[PDB]
Amino acid sequence: STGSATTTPIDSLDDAYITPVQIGTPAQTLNLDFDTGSSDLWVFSSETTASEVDGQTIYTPSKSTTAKLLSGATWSISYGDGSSSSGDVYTDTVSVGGLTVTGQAVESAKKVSSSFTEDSTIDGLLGLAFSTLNTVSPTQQKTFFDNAKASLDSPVFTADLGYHAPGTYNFGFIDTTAYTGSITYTAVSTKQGFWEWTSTGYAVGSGTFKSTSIDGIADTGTTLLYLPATVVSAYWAQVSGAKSSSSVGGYVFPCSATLPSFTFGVGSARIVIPGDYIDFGPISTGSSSCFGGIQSSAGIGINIFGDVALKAAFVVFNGATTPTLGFASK
Ligand SMILES: CC[C@](C)(CN)N1CCOCC1
Ligand SMILES: CC[C@](C)(CN)N1CCOCC1
Repeated sequence: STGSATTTPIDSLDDAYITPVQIGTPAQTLNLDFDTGSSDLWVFSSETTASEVDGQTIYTPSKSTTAKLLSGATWSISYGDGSSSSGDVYTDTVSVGGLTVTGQAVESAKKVSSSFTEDSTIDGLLGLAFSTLNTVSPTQQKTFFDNAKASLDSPVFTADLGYHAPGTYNFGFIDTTAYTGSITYTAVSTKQGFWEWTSTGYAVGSGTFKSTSIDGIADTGTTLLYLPATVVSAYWAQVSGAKSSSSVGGYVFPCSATLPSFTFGVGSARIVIPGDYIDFGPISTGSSSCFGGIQSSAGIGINIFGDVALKAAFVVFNGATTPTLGFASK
């Protein structure tokens, strides 16, 4: 089997991407944030505290003839931005772009933090990291990918995120028309439950490539690119007027600037992030100070190749017995 679904930026800054997902019988279609940095499939639901729902589409298990309460199972997640959610668990039929999994754990939110409530466009998350990070207790549950894997033509999914445009998540096959050149594969460590890999270095604009190992995770659920302070300083040093602002919480730059590209290494290959991808617009409405798309990971404990980086590439998440990551230009 295979599946193919279009993923769409939620706003004009590509803050996140939503992908339609069919849950239950008859289908209830929710727009989920596919997140390769977490491993829970959780949704706004009929059980969510009413005051904590603000425009989201909800999953109503009682209207699904295939939904079954997973007795005694609860979940609770606290992401790395203070946001959180928790609730109970059903198993139900879940389909993505024509690919169907029966008995998928669907985590129904009883509570969500304000940061999720405010995102009216995101009806939940579909985690695509390793199932070892799944928060369901007392019996940990598998991701959609993990459940689908054996049935797939090939045990892979790919992320093809667009810049200010729709893109594609494919399951079970590589679309060889969706990228240029070849795919460079690189080793993955699953020890932290992430798609964790090591970049071979970077360049700023037309500058010389610096060979240096940078460990990090491929995370479709993070907006920006978080890298070591040395790397980030080197980048923003090339932008007149750029500075790290403690009050804003990162590097800012004059909105009138044209940004340099940023290149990262994948083995001997190179992925170029165009400068425009690194512009996340005014810090507040009407401001001429703009927020940078490359930020320091110093306060995080891990480097994160989020959407800023990933949308510059065609990315293969290879779930073979020994997982690997593939990157191609596009
Ligand atoms: C998780 C909440 C958060 C960070 C903030 N409301 N969203 C912002 C929009 O893009 C998805 C993530
Ligand atoms: C991801 C960047 C983010 C959170 C997008 N809403 N902002 C931060 C503040 O300056 C403008 C950009």
